[PDB]
Amino acid sequence: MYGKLNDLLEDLQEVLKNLHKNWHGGKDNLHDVDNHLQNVIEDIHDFMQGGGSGGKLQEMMKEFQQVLDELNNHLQGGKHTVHHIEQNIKEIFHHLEELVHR
Repeated sequence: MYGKLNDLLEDLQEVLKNLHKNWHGGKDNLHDVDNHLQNVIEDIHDFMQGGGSGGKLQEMMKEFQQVLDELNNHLQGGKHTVHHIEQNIKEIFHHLEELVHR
């Protein structure tokens, strides 16, 4: 049953696109950061179906948030970006940890 939670996860990954233009410089350095995120989306997507559920969202969660670390720690005068990505991502763990812990 658990799987549609992904529909909410998508926003996060797409929210990063903005982060790239306001994390510090461009996408070049973010590519290595959002890579963690994007790579996590699958770890989470493949999780929704019990491919490591109730256990990966704890250590993997920080993996999607860490992306906003390099970013949030270098808001290159573009808080408005991350603000939208942090409110989304930081609010992602909710619909995330809320799924397995529902």
